[PDB]
Amino acid sequence: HNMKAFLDELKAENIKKFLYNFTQIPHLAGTEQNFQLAKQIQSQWKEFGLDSVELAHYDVLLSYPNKTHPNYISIINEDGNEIFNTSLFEPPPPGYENVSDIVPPFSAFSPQGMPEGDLVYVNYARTEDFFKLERDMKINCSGKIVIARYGKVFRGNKVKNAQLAGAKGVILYSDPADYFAPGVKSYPDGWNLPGGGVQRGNILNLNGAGDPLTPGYPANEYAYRRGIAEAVGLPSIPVHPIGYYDAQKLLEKMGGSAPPDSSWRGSLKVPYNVGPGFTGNFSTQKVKMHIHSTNEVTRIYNVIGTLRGAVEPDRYVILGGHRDSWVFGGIDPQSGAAVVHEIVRSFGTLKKEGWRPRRTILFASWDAEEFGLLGSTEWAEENSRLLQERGVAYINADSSIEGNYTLRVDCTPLMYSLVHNLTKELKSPDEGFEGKSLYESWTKKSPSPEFSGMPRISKLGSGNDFEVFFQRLGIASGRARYTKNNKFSGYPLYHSVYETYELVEKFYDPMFKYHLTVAQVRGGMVFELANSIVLPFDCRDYAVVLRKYADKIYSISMKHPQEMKTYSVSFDSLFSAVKNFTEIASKFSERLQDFSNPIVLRMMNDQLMFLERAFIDPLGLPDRPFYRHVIYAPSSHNKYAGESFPGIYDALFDIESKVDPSKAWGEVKRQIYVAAFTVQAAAETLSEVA
Amino acid sequence: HNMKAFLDELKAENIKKFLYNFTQIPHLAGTEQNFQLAKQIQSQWKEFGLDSVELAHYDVLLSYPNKTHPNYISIINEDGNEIFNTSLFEPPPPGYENVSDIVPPFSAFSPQGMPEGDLVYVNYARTEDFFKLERDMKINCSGKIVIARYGKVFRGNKVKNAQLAGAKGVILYSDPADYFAPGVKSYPDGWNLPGGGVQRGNILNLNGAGDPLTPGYPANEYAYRRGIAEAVGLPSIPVHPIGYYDAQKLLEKMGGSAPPDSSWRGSLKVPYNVGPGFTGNFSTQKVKMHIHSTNEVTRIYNVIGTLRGAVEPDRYVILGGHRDSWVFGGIDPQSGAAVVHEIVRSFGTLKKEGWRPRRTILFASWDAEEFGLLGSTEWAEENSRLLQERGVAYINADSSIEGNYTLRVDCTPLMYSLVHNLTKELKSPDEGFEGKSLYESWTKKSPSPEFSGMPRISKLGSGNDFEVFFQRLGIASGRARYTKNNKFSGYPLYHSVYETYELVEKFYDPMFKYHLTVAQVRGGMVFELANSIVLPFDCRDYAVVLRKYADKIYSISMKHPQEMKTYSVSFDSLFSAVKNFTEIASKFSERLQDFSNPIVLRMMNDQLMFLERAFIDPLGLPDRPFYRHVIYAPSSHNKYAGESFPGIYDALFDIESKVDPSKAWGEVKRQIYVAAFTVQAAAETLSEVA
Ligand SMILES: *[C@@H]1O[C@H](CO)[C@@H](O[C@@H]2O[C@H](CO)[C@@H](O[C@@H]3O[C@H](CO)[C@@H](O)[C@H](O[C@H]4O[C@H](CO)[C@@H](O)[C@H](O)[C@@H]4O)[C@@H]3O)[C@H](O)[C@H]2NC(C)=O)[C@H](O)[C@H]1NC(C)=O
Ligand SMILES: *[C@@H]1O[C@H](CO)[C@@H](O[C@@H]2O[C@H](CO)[C@@H](O[C@@H]3O[C@H](CO)[C@@H](O)[C@H](O[C@H]4O[C@H](CO)[C@@H](O)[C@H](O)[C@@H]4O)[C@@H]3O)[C@H](O)[C@H]2NC(C)=O)[C@H](O)[C@H]1NC(C)=O
Ligand SMILES: *[C@@H]1O[C@H](CO)[C@@H](O[C@@H]2O[C@H](CO)[C@@H](O)[C@H](O)[C@H]2NC(C)=O)[C@H](O)[C@H]1NC(C)=O
Ligand SMILES: *[C@@H]1O[C@H](CO)[C@@H](O[C@@H]2O[C@H](CO)[C@@H](O)[C@H](O)[C@H]2NC(C)=O)[C@H](O)[C@H]1NC(C)=O
Ligand SMILES: *[C@@H]1O[C@H](CO)[C@@H](O[C@@H]2O[C@H](CO)[C@@H](O)[C@H](O)[C@H]2NC(C)=O)[C@H](O)[C@H]1NC(C)=O
Ligand SMILES: *[C@@H]1O[C@H](CO)[C@@H](O[C@@H]2O[C@H](CO)[C@@H](O)[C@H](O)[C@H]2NC(C)=O)[C@H](O)[C@H]1NC(C)=O
Ligand SMILES: *[C@@H]1O[C@H](CO)[C@@H](O[C@@H]2O[C@H](CO)[C@@H](O)[C@H](O)[C@H]2NC(C)=O)[C@H](O)[C@H]1NC(C)=O
Ligand SMILES: *[C@@H]1O[C@H](CO)[C@@H](O[C@@H]2O[C@H](CO)[C@@H](O)[C@H](O)[C@H]2NC(C)=O)[C@H](O)[C@H]1NC(C)=O
Ligand SMILES: *[C@@H]1O[C@H](CO)[C@@H](O)[C@H](O)[C@H]1NC(C)=O
Ligand SMILES: *[C@@H]1O[C@H](CO)[C@@H](O)[C@H](O)[C@H]1NC(C)=O
Ligand SMILES: *[C@@H]1O[C@H](CO)[C@@H](O)[C@H](O)[C@H]1NC(C)=O
Ligand SMILES: *[C@@H]1O[C@H](CO)[C@@H](O)[C@H](O)[C@H]1NC(C)=O
Ligand SMILES: *[C@@H]1O[C@H](CO)[C@@H](O)[C@H](O)[C@H]1NC(C)=O
Ligand SMILES: *[C@@H]1O[C@H](CO)[C@@H](O)[C@H](O)[C@H]1NC(C)=O
Ligand SMILES: O=C(O)CC[C@H](CP(=O)(O)O)C(=O)O
Ligand SMILES: O=C(O)CC[C@H](CP(=O)(O)O)C(=O)O
Ligand SMILES: [Ca+2]
Ligand SMILES: [Ca+2]
Ligand SMILES: [Cl-]
Ligand SMILES: [Cl-]
Ligand SMILES: [Zn+2]
Ligand SMILES: [Zn+2]
Ligand SMILES: [Zn+2]
Ligand SMILES: [Zn+2]
Repeated sequence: HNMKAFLDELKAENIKKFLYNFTQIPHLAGTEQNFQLAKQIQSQWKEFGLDSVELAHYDVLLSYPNKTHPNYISIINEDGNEIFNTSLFEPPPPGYENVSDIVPPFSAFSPQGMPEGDLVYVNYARTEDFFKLERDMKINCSGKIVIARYGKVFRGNKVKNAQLAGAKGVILYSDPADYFAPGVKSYPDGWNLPGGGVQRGNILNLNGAGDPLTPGYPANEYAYRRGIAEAVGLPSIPVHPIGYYDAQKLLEKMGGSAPPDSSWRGSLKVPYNVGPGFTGNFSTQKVKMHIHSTNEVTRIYNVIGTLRGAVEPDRYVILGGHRDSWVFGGIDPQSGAAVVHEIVRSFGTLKKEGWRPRRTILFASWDAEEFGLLGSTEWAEENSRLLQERGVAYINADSSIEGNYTLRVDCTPLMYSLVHNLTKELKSPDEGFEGKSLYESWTKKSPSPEFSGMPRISKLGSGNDFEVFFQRLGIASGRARYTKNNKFSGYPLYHSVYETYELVEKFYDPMFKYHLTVAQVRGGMVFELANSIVLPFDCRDYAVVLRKYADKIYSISMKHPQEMKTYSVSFDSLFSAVKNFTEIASKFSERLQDFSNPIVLRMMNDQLMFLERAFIDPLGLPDRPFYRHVIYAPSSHNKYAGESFPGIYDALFDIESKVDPSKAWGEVKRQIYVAAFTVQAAAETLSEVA
Repeated sequence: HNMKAFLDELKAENIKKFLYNFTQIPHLAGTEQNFQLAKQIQSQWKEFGLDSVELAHYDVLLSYPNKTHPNYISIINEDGNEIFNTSLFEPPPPGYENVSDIVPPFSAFSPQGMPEGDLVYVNYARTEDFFKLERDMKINCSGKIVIARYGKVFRGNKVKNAQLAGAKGVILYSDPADYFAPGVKSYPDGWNLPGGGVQRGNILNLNGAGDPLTPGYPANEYAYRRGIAEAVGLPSIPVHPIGYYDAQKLLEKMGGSAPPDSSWRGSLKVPYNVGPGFTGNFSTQKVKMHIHSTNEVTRIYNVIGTLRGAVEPDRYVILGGHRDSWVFGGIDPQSGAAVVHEIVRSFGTLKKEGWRPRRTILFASWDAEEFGLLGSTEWAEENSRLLQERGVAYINADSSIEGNYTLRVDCTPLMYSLVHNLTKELKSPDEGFEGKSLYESWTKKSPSPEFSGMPRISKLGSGNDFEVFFQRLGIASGRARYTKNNKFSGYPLYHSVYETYELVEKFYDPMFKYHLTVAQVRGGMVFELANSIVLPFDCRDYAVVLRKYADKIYSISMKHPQEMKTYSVSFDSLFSAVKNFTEIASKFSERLQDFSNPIVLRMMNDQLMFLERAFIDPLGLPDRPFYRHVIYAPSSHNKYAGESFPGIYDALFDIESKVDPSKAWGEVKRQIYVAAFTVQAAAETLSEVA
């Protein structure tokens, strides 16, 4: 009963069976079908061997189209005739066409409205696209309808950016440049997005809050709710997504200025003129949106399974991923959920033979992840005192595949050594690496930009259920999946009705060998975290990255040498703290090596568990109280991306444009002090205790 | 080497020697004399046997009079002649008269100014005194100078109340009604306040922030400081304290309305007319203040001694009290500091014989307590991550005596059983209880209002160095001292130049037997907390008080039955949570009794240590982010008093006067939900862990 026993028990054939079982009907959050699947998983996890399996339910704000009053966009002529209408539904894939309850494309949490106006094209609607338009091209978006292509950043960041530019509506569309790979056919005959395909998705800006109505507290039976006008994160302008057939019709008539450069041109046979409005002949036509979706408080259900630890039952290692999908969820999330189900089955097989892990393992099937990480966040709000005093680590398990090229890992530096060591022990599933390790294929295909013979491991931001555990509570977190060779844009059929079981079985992973490889990485990590006598964290790896992040933020500031002189902006404290951390971590690692004494063992493992916790500031980041980690936060310009020393980064961002430089540079210095203090305080938790 | 060995080593004669040694010269915070005493204590604690003894220094905002431009108040006639001036210094006591560096009476952190105007007399300047004046007597304080007597509430609350009433200055004075006990002589021939005596003290409203310039972060070498205009807690109007000879001169000419009732009359031979202004003949005379004190960033020094634990060195039991005094500090704080010094000596004697406590004991001599708990708060800000994951308990040690009548204990319910059990083992020092226990004398002289044959134990608010540990960080805290038979007003010579060694030795405790009794209670508590195998906390005692506090807050709300019907205000969730807590605590106590297993032992002791921690809300109380405990906070009307369910209490306070009842009652319901949620979450930390 060791790790090898556990890993050998995992089977590709079982992952395939579960994936098929989870993807026959839609499992939209708050629907009866999704509740039924929750009850099924609860049942099976009990049969598989877990000690306890419970549903934790909450009542949260969700959003749905109006079934009898469809959302659509028109071009309207000078007499108010709607001369072109976008589609009311995606053409269903073969053999489905008669499935009911497929939600039509919509942007969850869009307000209602029927705005009409002239279009402006804003590329990906990134912060820098809006700077280009407004500062360089001197185009004003105020009172316009903006059209933006999906890709590059989280869609909620686009809508926030459009709102602050003064837009009165936003139309999001999938351009073939970003969602149609050359030389591959459209679904059902390949994995590309057809012109009628549309990406669903929420457009909230919650900044970690969870349910819009109950920030800070679980949305239980007696919860006090904010009124809709005070809810967190809701957009103030209507938003709707469309496919590229419809986009072509809206973009083909565009006039005004030419695109400022080629990085603004997608692959449609149109000019990609920025506008505002249509060319001379159509100058009197307008665009009109019709959005009628409603927000409603709805019950959601998480399944929480416990396997009690034999030695340290009050230390929790958590494996979690979501169960709700926009439609069938063939990749997102069921390729992850199927992997979690097979991991639970394997741990339960060991348990039935009398084994128990050293620490407690909790398994979670989260609900309403697609509506803003609601299920994981509410549960973590409810259980925050247990998690912050007992939580060892959180390993996420959303989509296992988004390509079939190589491994993609994002995690805390504390898990770098664990990931390197485990992947060296695992077989590569890749063509041309038979008999080689996963570490070898991964390092070859995704080399570290910094180091020779090491793979890339990225930072954690947000955009998945680890967010509350890592950014709010400071629990060491990690994720691993197979990916493509567009990092933040999604695979072509992302959030479309075409993301089905057949997509996966025919085009992504017919032998389920990439799924199996991901189950071995996720399950391998959980097993080591839950069973290793000393926690498998290496504090020296945090010291290395802290120096890199300090160099990088210093370099950004140093683009403004005159201001650093004028305002006496010194990074000396932060480098001093990083030096101290490096020195203390080196000595702690010696003791961890040099130290039969279980209280000594519980003391050193507590120092390792609470090291991530030490990077939490209880006052949070500026205007984002639920992002409390001082080293990492989700980028203010792109929730999906992690940013390092975020409080200093945001103080410096676009600082040359601030009207009161004294005040702006004062705030940079404040954030340097907070960062240096927190690094030093984290270092001190690794000193001898008395 | 048991508790009896420890307690028998403590000697009254040693406490007397230390008290004399600490009270020969003033030890004002930020002065050279106070730094010298810090170095002396550091030296002696090393000689006494501690493992390490360090100075932790910070640079914080302090306040001092201007030596060449004295503060005083005048009555000024219509030509601007100052016809009466208050005193520039207190007449020094016998044998001192030539001591230098006695700071004259002033209100620390008063702004500078020379306001002149008509006087209004506002009794104790409590919230209810201002309601009486403004609502019932229809007197307007706007643009007036207010005169208030000390007593009943913290002086900073008086100044806040005067500021919000629109006052342009505040004069505080000591009335013989509150500071002259009938039948006792004035100092030097008894313990009463003479007419030239004046009470110093700060008038800040920091709400737990610590140094006004660095809220949230330690005021270390690289700290970023707020500008004075954004500092926390500073009064916006001048303030000055005077004795009752001077007060009589200002009050004797008062006109306008008569006092509304006898509870507004002190013991001076004056009418106690409320004003505004003087009677007809003097109606053209005004009062003029002259305040010239300055705020300045100044270095302060805490001494921190460590006695490393033999079994659990990463669990900290902390005994702390302050060292800075306004003048000689014969009671406040040196009667406490002398007791701490003798406790350290006793623990060091055991240590030199080879003993070590089970857990780590930290001993602290805090600086700048008199200027707003600055030293303890800054240190706790620096070390917050260690304290919140390792802090077992904090026992405070300010003044050991404020009378000689009986024991006065304020603590968390988790320490009630510990205090009852220890005091039953200790000998009473009281006249007529020879051969009886301390428990017996204390229960007889201070009976519980609730229970038969039990002593009174009060709630913790603020006004001393335990505040950051308990209200911000949620570490179980307690305090114990001898007291009089005016609870919040101070003994007569409080903060005056007359509070000397001779005061104590002649009038309070000539045999040092009350000091010895307090050293046995404080030291006894530390010894049990640091040495008991199971932590000596009883969670069932928290369950009992929670029900009492729930009944009480319900009763306040029920004065408004029509509004509770209209707005559907239910306390059902809170009573349900209190019921659950009672049930879970009962079962946890059974397991703690029923459970050789040290990991099981470390698990249960962690549940006990983290139970106080579970009452912390990371979002804090409304507009008071550093008061985070949901069951207790310092009263918003009197920092010295604890308030239970403070978030609900403040939502209900004066609610009949709010202009938007819907909104006001909405906030009561929000606070009930937060309280019920936090009680339930604390209960869940005592459930089986997995
Ligand atoms: C990294 O770790 C090191 C410890 O290994 C730690 O060093 C500490 O640095 C502080 C700040 O530099 C030192 O503070 C000094 O302390 C002495 C007393 O020991 C004071 O006299 C000093 O104050 C004088 O000098 C200042 C600067 O010129 C003046 O501004 C001031 O008015 C005084 O004249 C000063 O406070 C401290 O002694 C060391 N501790 C050591 C060496 O053990 C460093 O701070 C750590 N880095 C971080 C970011 O925490
Ligand atoms: C004190 O401890 C007890 C547990 O011993 C705990 O009881 C829990 O109370 C909640 C709230 O009352 C119960 O929640 C119910 O759960 C069921 C499913 O189990 C739901 O069907 C219920 O919802 C229906 O009914 C509601 C009320 O009429 C409707 O508003 C709703 O729309 C649904 O129709 C409801 O959510 C929960 O089951 C129990 N758990 C038990 C008994 O084990 C209680 O909450 C604790 N107190 C506090 C303050 O936490
Ligand atoms: C997914 O698999 C589950 C579990 O095997 C299936 O649910 C079971 O269906 C059988 C036969 O209809 C019932 O007797 C059981 O009660 C169900 N078990 C449960 C819910 O635990 C389910 O039919 C499969 N779903 C699909 C779409 O194939
Ligand atoms: C776009 O859809 C709109 C709404 O369904 C169509 O306009 C409606 O047409 C019907 C039938 O002619 C009328 O009775 C409604 O009053 C119209 N409603 C409007 C203008 O809001 C429109 O015909 C469609 N356009 C195209 C090109 O198909
Ligand atoms: C990853 O594996 C390496 C190589 O085995 C581990 O480092 C060794 O650990 C042993 C056991 O303490 C030491 O005696 C060796 O000196 C280490 N070798 C080194 C550092 O080169 C490392 O601990 C593993 N990382 C984990 C488990 O997180
Ligand atoms: C308080 O007691 C201390 C310690 O006994 C005295 O300080 C010592 O004084 C002697 C003789 O002057 C010196 O040789 C030592 O170096 C001092 N020891 C220290 C500072 O640790 C101090 O004199 C006493 N103070 C008063 C006012 O009586
Ligand atoms: C109260 O004190 C003030 C200030 O010291 C006294 O007024 C000063 O008196 C001297 C000497 O006569 C003058 O030179 C100053 O110009 C006065 N300054 C003022 C009015 O601000 C005043 O005499 C004192 N009053 C009493 C009753 O002693
Ligand atoms: C205070 O003392 C009482 C009486 O000794 C302690 O309660 C007893 O504890 C023992 C040891 O577990 C039990 O077997 C008895 O049944 C308890 N007696 C009771 C509850 O009446 C109590 O634990 C002490 N409190 C402390 C140390 O916090
Ligand atoms: C959906 O369609 C129409 C819009 O007015 C009507 O049937 C109903 O009010 C709508 N339902 C809502 C608002 O949820
Ligand atoms: C953008 O246009 C709106 C239209 O009225 C106007 O209010 C706003 O000032 C304009 N901003 C700039 C910078 O041109
Ligand atoms: C899976 O791998 C093969 C090998 O390169 C490739 O042809 C296929 O397109 C890949 N699938 C996806 C969806 O990338
Ligand atoms: C103290 O007295 C006078 C007031 O102007 C002058 O000597 C000096 O400025 C003052 N010192 C201060 C402001 O600290
Ligand atoms: C109190 O007096 C001031 C004096 O101008 C005035 O501004 C204020 O409105 C008065 N308030 C009441 C309630 O009388
Ligand atoms: C100390 O105790 C005696 C006995 O009642 C009393 O006379 C004396 O006033 C007390 N001291 C104080 C300061 O209360
Ligand atoms: O709201 C979020 O933070 C992300 C939700 C969801 C994450 P997933 O698509 O499940 O990866 C999305 O990006 O639309
Ligand atoms: O600022 C405070 O919270 C209290 C300081 C001090 C407490 P102490 O007099 O030392 O009891 C006072 O009440 O003036
Ligand atoms: Ca919530
Ligand atoms: Ca501070
Ligand atoms: Cl993932
Ligand atoms: Cl005290
Ligand atoms: Zn997902
Ligand atoms: Zn998704
Ligand atoms: Zn004191
Ligand atoms: Zn004091």
